[PDB]
Amino acid sequence: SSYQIAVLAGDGIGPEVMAEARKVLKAVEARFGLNIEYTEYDVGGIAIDNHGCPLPEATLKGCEAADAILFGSVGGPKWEKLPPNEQPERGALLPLRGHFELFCNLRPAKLHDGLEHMSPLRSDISARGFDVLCVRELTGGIYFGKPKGRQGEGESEEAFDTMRYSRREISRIARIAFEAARGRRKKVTSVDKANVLACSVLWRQVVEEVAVDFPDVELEHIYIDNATMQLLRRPDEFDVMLCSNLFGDILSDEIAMLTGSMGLLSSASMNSTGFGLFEPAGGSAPDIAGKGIANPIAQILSAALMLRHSLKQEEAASAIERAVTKALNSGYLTGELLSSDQRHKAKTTVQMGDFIADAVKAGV
Amino acid sequence: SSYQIAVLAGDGIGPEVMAEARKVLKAVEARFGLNIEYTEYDVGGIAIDNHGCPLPEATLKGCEAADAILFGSVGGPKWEKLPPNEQPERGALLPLRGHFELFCNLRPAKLHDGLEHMSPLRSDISARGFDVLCVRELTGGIYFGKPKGRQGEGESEEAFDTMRYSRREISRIARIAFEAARGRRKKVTSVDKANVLACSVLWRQVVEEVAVDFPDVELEHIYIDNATMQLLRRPDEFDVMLCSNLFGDILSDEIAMLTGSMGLLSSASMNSTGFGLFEPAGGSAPDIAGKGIANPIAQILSAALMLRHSLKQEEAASAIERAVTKALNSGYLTGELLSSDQRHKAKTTVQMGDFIADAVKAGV
Ligand SMILES: CC(C)[C@H](C(=O)O)[C@@H](O)C(=O)O
Ligand SMILES: CC(C)[C@H](C(=O)O)[C@@H](O)C(=O)O
Ligand SMILES: [Ca+2]
Ligand SMILES: [Ca+2]
Ligand SMILES: [Cl-]
Ligand SMILES: [Cl-]
Repeated sequence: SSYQIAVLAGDGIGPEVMAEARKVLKAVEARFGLNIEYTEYDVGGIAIDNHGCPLPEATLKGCEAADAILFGSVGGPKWEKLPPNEQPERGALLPLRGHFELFCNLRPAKLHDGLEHMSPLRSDISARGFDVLCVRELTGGIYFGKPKGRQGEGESEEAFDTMRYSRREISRIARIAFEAARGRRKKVTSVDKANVLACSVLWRQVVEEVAVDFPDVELEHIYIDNATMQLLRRPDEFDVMLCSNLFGDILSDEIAMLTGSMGLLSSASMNSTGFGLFEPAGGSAPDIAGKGIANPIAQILSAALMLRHSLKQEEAASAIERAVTKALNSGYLTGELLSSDQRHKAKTTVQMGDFIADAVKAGV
Repeated sequence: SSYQIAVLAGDGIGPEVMAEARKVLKAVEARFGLNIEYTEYDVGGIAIDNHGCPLPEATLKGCEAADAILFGSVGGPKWEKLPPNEQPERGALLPLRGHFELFCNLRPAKLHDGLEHMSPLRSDISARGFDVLCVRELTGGIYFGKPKGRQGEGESEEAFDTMRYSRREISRIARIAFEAARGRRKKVTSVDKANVLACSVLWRQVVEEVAVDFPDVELEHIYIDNATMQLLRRPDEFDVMLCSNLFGDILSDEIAMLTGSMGLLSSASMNSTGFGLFEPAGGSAPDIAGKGIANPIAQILSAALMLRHSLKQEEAASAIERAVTKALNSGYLTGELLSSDQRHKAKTTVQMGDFIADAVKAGV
């Protein structure tokens, strides 16, 4: 009836950009007639400080009661001193994905008109633009495969991780990729290492089995090392890229960096009911936190992805997207999007949130 | 006494660039007084055509009798139609590495003075230059780990690959990295995914144990997804990067692409006796083969790495390196290194080989 959203702002700039996303959602709630209730829970570094662990039981139970999780960012210097297997990022994210079976990660990345110059690519490559959606399988492969651990002592002590995938796991994430490519430029590029990995031989086989249901979509396969190179030369020739868990982690981040604009990038991680966790692509930026400098666009577009995919409110989702476009093309830019001779034109976190919420209210 | 080299030219441009490397080696043999004998063996696509498999027994036995393998390139359209697990590249390279225990791969990559413009990076990043040596562990981890295979049928059919590393395996490749960083800029960046993988937790632990023998070398650790991004922003801040097998495959290729000059790049894969296989970093380029267009520099620098690391002939190795530098700075460039208004200034494969061999003879 009423929608229930668990709000997990986390660490660093999380809370200050989350405030702007809630301001924009308030404008959307009024314009479209939606009744949404929000509960806040601690997660990450702040949860370690307040509760002794990065994902408290009360937080986990709170997400169980919600229709979606609007997530900020976790991690920072303070806890970067604990062993990597106890740090807040992995400690919050891996159990949330496992617990809610969030097998599908979508990370849309594009070069926005007029910001091509921020990409680290040579200017004649970035002038061509790109628009790539990465679909990454998030609950299988080597992240959760067993056995995992270590045995032995001294020189012969060894550690082991198992990459495992079943046909059922590959076909469900491949179907999402093909369905997405239909709505875009009808091309899926599947990324694997089938010259070495048994998992990748199965991957490429099952992706070709799925392809028969999508005769209008072009399928190509590429090895992961070749993909990491080709994205530097012709990123405009990719449309949907479909990846297993580890290869998707690497490639989605490489493509995010090639935009030069990580403050604009959001991520959705969903299960088959469309419950999901929506978060900015970038990190907690603890050096700028509490200064009003942080770009809230990524957190605001996370809330748009959440309205579309979890709450099936397409019109509300696109109203936010258009309000963001209006900001970007009316010169409302934060400091990290400006060449530093432009730096004095930078808008603060709050001016961005006010502008975008006002544009939604105004009927954009 | 006499050195014995197995020559495995392979497919595509392999034979035409190998001819130039042998022409340059002939000049080195005369200038330094070295007696080297060469035997040629088929490998790759040509071996499939002549012998029915990509690594014939006679070839394998021939490499056993040699002091090093000078290797060209394998693979091409003709065989790209066989299953990926039967194609010539994996079919020649994985058993050669396993058989001879070639655990250490070195791939030096640098932006050469005056060719910065060919990099796909933005011009203000490539102007700063970079010079990164990738040390990749080549016989452990997920490439050769067991169990590997598949079980089950239908939707529940699954495939599995095991990533495994022992302390002994990590410490031997880490020692090479630290020893190399001493001779360069005294920094090792180790690349892992210790927030997820048991193998990476062990990796980072053992690398820190090795570090105690090298108090003058700075060590930092970085996650693989972060490394793939940071190489796009500050590649000048890395010196030696130390990687496990799969992460090294991805990162060494990303760095090769960032030079924009893969025709200049070579690779050494060695065991603890210093037997090795030396090859160009790039592929068989079957579209330009037999035209005299291909850049033989990578194959000539492979022969220099082979003289240095396998034959311990440092002076002969550096004479080749300097002859290459002389070519690059005397305008002897092949077509792929020229902006296509310059295209008519391109030298052919043979003019390059003649120039470099003549420079070695002249006492460069
Ligand atoms: C924190 C880490 C486990 C995580 C991952 O590897 O999935 C992060 O890199 C990401 O991409 O969301
Ligand atoms: C052909 C393939 C097995 C090989 C690898 O993955 O090592 C190649 O990509 C390389 O980098 O030499
Ligand atoms: Ca990542
Ligand atoms: Ca490779
Ligand atoms: Cl995986
Ligand atoms: Cl590995």
